[PDB]
Amino acid sequence: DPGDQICIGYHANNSTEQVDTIMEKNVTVTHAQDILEKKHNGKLCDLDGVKPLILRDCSVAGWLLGNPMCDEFINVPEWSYIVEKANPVNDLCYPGDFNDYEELKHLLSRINHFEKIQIIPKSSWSSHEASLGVSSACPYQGKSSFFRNVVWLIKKNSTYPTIKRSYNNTNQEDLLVLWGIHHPNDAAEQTKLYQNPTTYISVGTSTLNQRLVPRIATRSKVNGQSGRMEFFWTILKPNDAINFESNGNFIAPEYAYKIVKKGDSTIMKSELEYGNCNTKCQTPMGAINSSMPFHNIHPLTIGECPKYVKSNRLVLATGLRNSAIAGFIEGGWQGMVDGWYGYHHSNEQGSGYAADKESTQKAIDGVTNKVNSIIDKMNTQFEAVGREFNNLERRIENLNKKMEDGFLDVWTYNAELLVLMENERTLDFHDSNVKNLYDKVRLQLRDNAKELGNGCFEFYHKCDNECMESVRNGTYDYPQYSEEARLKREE
Amino acid sequence: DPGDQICIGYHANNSTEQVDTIMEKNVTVTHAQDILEKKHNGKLCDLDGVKPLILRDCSVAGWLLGNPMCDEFINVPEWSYIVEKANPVNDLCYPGDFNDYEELKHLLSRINHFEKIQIIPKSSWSSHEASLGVSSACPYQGKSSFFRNVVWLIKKNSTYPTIKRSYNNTNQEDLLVLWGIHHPNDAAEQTKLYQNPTTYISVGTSTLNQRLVPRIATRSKVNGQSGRMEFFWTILKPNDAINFESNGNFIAPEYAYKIVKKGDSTIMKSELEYGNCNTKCQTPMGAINSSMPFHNIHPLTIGECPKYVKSNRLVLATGLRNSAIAGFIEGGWQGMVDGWYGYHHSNEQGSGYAADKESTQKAIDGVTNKVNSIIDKMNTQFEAVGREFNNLERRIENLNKKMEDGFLDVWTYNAELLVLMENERTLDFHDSNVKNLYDKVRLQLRDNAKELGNGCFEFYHKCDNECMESVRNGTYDYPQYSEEARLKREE
Amino acid sequence: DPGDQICIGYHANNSTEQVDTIMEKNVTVTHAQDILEKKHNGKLCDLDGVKPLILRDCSVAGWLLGNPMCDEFINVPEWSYIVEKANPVNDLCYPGDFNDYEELKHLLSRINHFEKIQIIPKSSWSSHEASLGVSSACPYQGKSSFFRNVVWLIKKNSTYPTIKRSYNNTNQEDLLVLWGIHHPNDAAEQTKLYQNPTTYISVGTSTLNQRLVPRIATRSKVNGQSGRMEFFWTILKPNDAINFESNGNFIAPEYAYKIVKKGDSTIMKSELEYGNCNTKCQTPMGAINSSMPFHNIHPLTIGECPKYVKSNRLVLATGLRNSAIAGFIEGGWQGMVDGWYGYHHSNEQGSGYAADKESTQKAIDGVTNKVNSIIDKMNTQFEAVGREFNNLERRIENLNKKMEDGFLDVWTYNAELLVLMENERTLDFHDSNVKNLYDKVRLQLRDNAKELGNGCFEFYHKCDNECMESVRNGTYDYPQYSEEARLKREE
Ligand SMILES: *[C@@H]1O[C@H](CO)[C@@H](O)[C@H](O)[C@H]1NC(C)=O
Ligand SMILES: *[C@@H]1O[C@H](CO)[C@@H](O)[C@H](O)[C@H]1NC(C)=O
Ligand SMILES: *[C@@H]1O[C@H](CO)[C@@H](O)[C@H](O)[C@H]1NC(C)=O
Ligand SMILES: *[C@@H]1O[C@H](CO)[C@@H](O)[C@H](O)[C@H]1NC(C)=O
Ligand SMILES: *[C@@H]1O[C@H](CO)[C@@H](O)[C@H](O)[C@H]1NC(C)=O
Ligand SMILES: *[C@@H]1O[C@H](CO)[C@@H](O)[C@H](O)[C@H]1NC(C)=O
Ligand SMILES: *[C@@H]1O[C@H](CO)[C@@H](O)[C@H](O)[C@H]1NC(C)=O
Ligand SMILES: *[C@@H]1O[C@H](CO)[C@@H](O)[C@H](O)[C@H]1NC(C)=O
Ligand SMILES: *[C@@H]1O[C@H](CO)[C@@H](O)[C@H](O)[C@H]1NC(C)=O
Ligand SMILES: *[C@@H]1O[C@H](CO)[C@@H](O)[C@H](O)[C@H]1NC(C)=O
Ligand SMILES: *[C@@H]1O[C@H](CO)[C@@H](O)[C@H](O)[C@H]1NC(C)=O
Ligand SMILES: *[C@@H]1O[C@H](CO)[C@@H](O)[C@H](O)[C@H]1NC(C)=O
Repeated sequence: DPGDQICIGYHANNSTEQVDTIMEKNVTVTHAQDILEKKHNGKLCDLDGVKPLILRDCSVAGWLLGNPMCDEFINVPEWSYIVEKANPVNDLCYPGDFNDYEELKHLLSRINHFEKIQIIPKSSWSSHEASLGVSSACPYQGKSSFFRNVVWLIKKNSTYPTIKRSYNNTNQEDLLVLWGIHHPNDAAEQTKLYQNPTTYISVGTSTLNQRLVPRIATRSKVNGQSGRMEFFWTILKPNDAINFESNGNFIAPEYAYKIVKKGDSTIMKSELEYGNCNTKCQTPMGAINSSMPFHNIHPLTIGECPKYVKSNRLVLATGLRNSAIAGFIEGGWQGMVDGWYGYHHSNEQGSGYAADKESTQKAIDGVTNKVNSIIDKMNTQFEAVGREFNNLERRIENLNKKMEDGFLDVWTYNAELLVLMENERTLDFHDSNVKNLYDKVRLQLRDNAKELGNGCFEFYHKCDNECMESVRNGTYDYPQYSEEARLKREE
Repeated sequence: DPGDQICIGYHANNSTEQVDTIMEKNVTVTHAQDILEKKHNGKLCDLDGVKPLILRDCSVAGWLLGNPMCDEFINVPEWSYIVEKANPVNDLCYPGDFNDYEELKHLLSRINHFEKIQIIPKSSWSSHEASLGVSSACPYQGKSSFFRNVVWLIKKNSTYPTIKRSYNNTNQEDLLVLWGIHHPNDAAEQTKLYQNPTTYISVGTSTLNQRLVPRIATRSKVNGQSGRMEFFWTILKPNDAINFESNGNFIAPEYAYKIVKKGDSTIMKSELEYGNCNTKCQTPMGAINSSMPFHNIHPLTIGECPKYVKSNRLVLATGLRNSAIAGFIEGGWQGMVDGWYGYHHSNEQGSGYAADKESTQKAIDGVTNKVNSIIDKMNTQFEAVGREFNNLERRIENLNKKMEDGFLDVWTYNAELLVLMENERTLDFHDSNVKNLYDKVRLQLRDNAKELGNGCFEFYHKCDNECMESVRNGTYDYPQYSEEARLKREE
Repeated sequence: DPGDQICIGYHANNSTEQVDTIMEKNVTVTHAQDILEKKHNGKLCDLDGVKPLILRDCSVAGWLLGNPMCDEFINVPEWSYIVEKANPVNDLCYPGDFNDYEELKHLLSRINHFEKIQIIPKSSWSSHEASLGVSSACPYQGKSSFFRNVVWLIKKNSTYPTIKRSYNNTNQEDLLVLWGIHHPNDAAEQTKLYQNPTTYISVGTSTLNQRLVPRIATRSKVNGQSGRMEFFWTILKPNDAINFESNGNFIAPEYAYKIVKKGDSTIMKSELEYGNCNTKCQTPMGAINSSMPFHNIHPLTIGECPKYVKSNRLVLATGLRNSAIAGFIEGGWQGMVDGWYGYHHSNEQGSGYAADKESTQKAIDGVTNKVNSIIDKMNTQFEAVGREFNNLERRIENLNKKMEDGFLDVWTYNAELLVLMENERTLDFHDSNVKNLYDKVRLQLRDNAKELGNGCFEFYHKCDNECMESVRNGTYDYPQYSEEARLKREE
């Protein structure tokens, strides 16, 4: 009238955070953690502390050959990736084609050292015209002009003597060398420009064995020209020489490029500002600080990135199902201001709440380990995802699409089910911890107290604050009170 | 003598449906659901409401050029995919080669609009022979003939003047244009056919810059010809012109094809009848209504398909382990005609079975949610799987095989373990629900009744049908009977 | 004083074997099994009972053409894969190129039958020089020499008549035929060697339609030659003929190769000894007997292999958490020398340990089934992983890298979490089995004994060894002792 009491119960709070499990939707929970990265900085950034190469309105081709309308950032000796606009304004001012263009973009995606040099001075042309090779297709300061890295040689007096030029690569580094051939409209143009009606370009290294022959066709005007310019490149290994021989139609090197190459990346299509940030993952829509194992921003990423996933939310339960003084069978305790599982007692020293420190620590460590495993076990490797295939490589681009789509389907499904399965395991862990605590107490107390059916025991003997602590400590001395208990019990 | 009784127990039935778990094989279960699609309709069907293109005995090449032995369905202005036989009877009647053939099949796999038109009338050949270009390799109505979409021009009198033809594309749509070159056997044939011993074909668009030259070799007879015909194509963008120039050996366009292209598919190898069905997934062996997330019919599918898996059965447990009146510790109740978990009682108003409505609904919703998650979380995207690589692309076909084989191994393993893990979780859920119901009752009754050890409680007081309902309702009033209970108990 | 007693408890031993779970690191456990293969035999071995082709210091090209410095194992009529060193010493002694080289290596990776034969005797050259075609680039026994499978024809007197040779393939098998063209340095060399200044090679089959033309360029010396030799191949189907015609610059077949092809493999880069072993999985670092579903040795494998994974350990718990006489609530029993779960009893016939045979068998079968599922459900297919793409195929090699890296990330993550999740399920199964055994006993004994709170019951009646067995058997007769129990109880 009335006896001393101890109750088992769990934490509750005012949280509205919701989570899904394999079996229940929209379960309200004490605390939750999102493992899906959804936030980008809306900028292009250095990658592992190396600037990109941003081509505002130029193609790689335009930029390499010196399309004179390409007003770009000139000096820039290394880069981690390249940014082009989808359809750049300035490409090949004089219409034509670039041989093995996509393989060269890929080779240039990421460069350790890049230094333009002069291999063949424009002034070294004594027996040909080095300053007439100019077109209204390639305008400079209003006047007709041409690509600035490469010379369109014309006949002098009425003569085009055979050209022979060797360049020996006396640098420490590989050289990227560029040249071209002119395909004219007809035999009149051919001889008006080069005198000789039948011409060739021959090029040789230790590797290269090339003979080019001009092609006449009747072609549509592009930039008001029916002619075409076709461009070619090689890498001249550090102790080799390249030997040019031509009769006509030769678009000669002036400037070449020293390059040092240490692994690849790709070409990103984006309209964004550079932003002086560093990052380990870049996206066409912005960079990411990538602690999380999953993201949903954009597929075409470069760096060490979370796995890309078709998903709005991946939320893990970390806390509990959120819902005298009755115990656990009736719901949670707002009064349990601290701890996850514990007690409410009432004796003659008064009443209150006490956390089970041991079982609460066990559980917080467990849930923290669960979240850290799901994050830390993720293998995260460098990759560069772009669209590097032209419109006669559609079968290979389709091969690339099945693979990308395949990994998206696998990661999306596996992340969704992983969250649903582990959410259900977590909520069931909390049920199992509460029920184990009740049994911890039931087994210590035996007949020295009575189960009230609501999560509480009423004692058959005076249990002061020290007896209470022994119960919470698992050190309750049953023999020391069996006598007193038995007397009140028999009655 | 004898006291009133309440028992906890679970549903049983006459089911022989078997399931596997991570720990036990061949467990008999109340109800189960297969998540592996195994049934096809044995037909080729429209795809998302668009007919295929079925080529009964023709190759794409034969069909485009008009091999005169190709007796196909003529009128057909759009299609979703193409069906060829493995080795079609009718290919190139006059032996030769088709330039970039596989890339063109891929481009034609799926077409929004397809309308043949005349660009160069057969009658517009005033100074050459338009009706002699005919071969016993290409038989029509018993008489010697040729491809019907393309003209084999021959010399007239003893003369082959230079041809110049422009066609300006004055249509709204892209044009697919086709032409060829004849490689003859020797210099006699060359001049017997074209008069001029040294010939070329030149072709120009805004894109194209082609010069073809015939090649003599000594070649084996094929369809009784040692000559070869080599074929070429381009897409003429809507405001461009194509310009032909030839000296000899020219196989001229007559008919070209207006095309509109909105995304790709592939070419399916199959021997099946069309069947007037629609579908969202087609297979070389039949279509599929694809609610399920997995199938085992065939890898080479087109559409939004289940994931392909090497597996005979993926069966999920949805029901229970299948096995006075004793309770749960002795097995299931055939008499529990309705509900999953519940009660059997006997008092002076009589005996019978009653379902625990609340815990049964909880569990049915849970299991239904589990099955719906495993199905609905599957990301399902359009894909087209074929064999599009020729016998000098074996390295790329091997790349495609590692990828396909890789996704099969991942999905097969993950589906098998997913079913085994969740089956074990489901059966353990049922054990946990039954044991919780027993404890729900044990905790309400306390000492007003005695545990019989078999899943039953014998009451120490008269419990009429209304007292019984309060127990099942969780509203049992212990104080209202503790008096009566205590008297029968002490004795 | 004192009463008979029965206790529930579990196996313990001196094991230090550690395991991780999703929630706890470094848990000590009774027994564990590694599912990660980490051991190789450091040798190259037959594959499914077929020898490899080991090229000690030769390239495939060198080996096919007969580079005279290639001192290899000569006779070898079938192989399962090819081994090259990274950069072989002996390649093309006379510098040049091999047309479609990588596709030919791939075709030759695995061969059912390989027999060299003579198609064109060196002696059958009556009107040309068959023994002058020799170079100081291609040294034999100190003297100048050449490739031994192929003849470098030179002019005789001062004449190079047109060559015409047919070879009809009168064998049962496909023929691999090899030829070349010589690109000389200048027009002097051209006529010094072949007399005729303007030359060609023409080659025809039912398939092939080739015309080769030599190319002059000014080229760097390689092996002290500025000339280049370019090589070509076809497969001559069993009833076809190949027809050669040349004017000059012809490197003629002498020997060709009968081949039978039944599926592909690849080319392995390795420095290892052959070792007379068989195997179903080979690695650049050694073979594997591949019972396990995962390995961490090397990615570039050939055969039916475990999945490659970035991981040091994948260890599964198979045993238990490892830790009067008190029962389970206080820890495990070293004395439980046999069985997993069971009993300790003490009556007047004496004390000791007894295994619960039924529940121990249930659990051992369960854990054995778990381990066997995780291993046996793995789909294991033939695959051949190499680096088959040249330095103008970098985009495709990058496509191959994303795919390989993608499957490594998926398998590594999924294996790690699979072990952590199932470890946690296994340890929780053991807790659940022990607690169920205690309740099995509590429910049989009811008030005929008292819970001591430590995992033990003290009986209220004499329980001899036969009464004890009925408890362990689940056949304990409560009525047969309720009388005796009640007397000692009331007191
Ligand atoms: C879950 O909650 C959201 C509201 O935030 C609601 O739109 C949704 O319909 C709820 N229920 C289910 C079953 O998804
Ligand atoms: C071209 O250059 C000068 C005339 O300015 C003359 O000496 C030379 O021979 C000229 N050649 C011809 C053939 O007109
Ligand atoms: C084709 O005709 C159109 C309309 O007459 C004209 O504008 C266009 O320039 C022509 N195309 C070419 C390249 O001549
Ligand atoms: C537990 O509680 C009792 C009573 O307060 C105290 O005397 C004892 O120091 C504690 N024992 C342990 C092992 O913490
Ligand atoms: C399971 O059941 C089938 C009979 O339907 C039988 O073939 C099989 O051997 C059984 N047992 C096991 C262990 O697979
Ligand atoms: C071919 O056509 C007619 C004869 O039918 C004649 O006028 C023409 O000049 C002929 N040409 C030759 C060179 O025979
Ligand atoms: C090769 O010889 C066979 C058998 O004599 C013959 O039937 C075949 O026609 C020949 N092949 C060619 C293309 O000449
Ligand atoms: C439960 O059962 C009792 C007894 O039949 C009934 O009076 C009461 O209406 C029910 N209570 C609830 C909350 O359903
Ligand atoms: C686990 O055990 C190893 C010693 O074998 C130790 O290096 C490691 O730090 C331990 N703890 C954790 C948290 O990894
Ligand atoms: C080459 O061979 C012999 C001389 O040994 C001679 O009969 C033949 O005509 C020679 N040809 C020439 C043109 O010198
Ligand atoms: C280039 O010059 C270097 C150094 O003078 C020389 O050794 C080398 O042979 C030259 N290369 C060629 C191929 O001439
Ligand atoms: C179990 O134990 C009792 C007592 O030893 C024995 O008589 C009986 O044969 C056993 N019963 C069964 C079903 O094994």
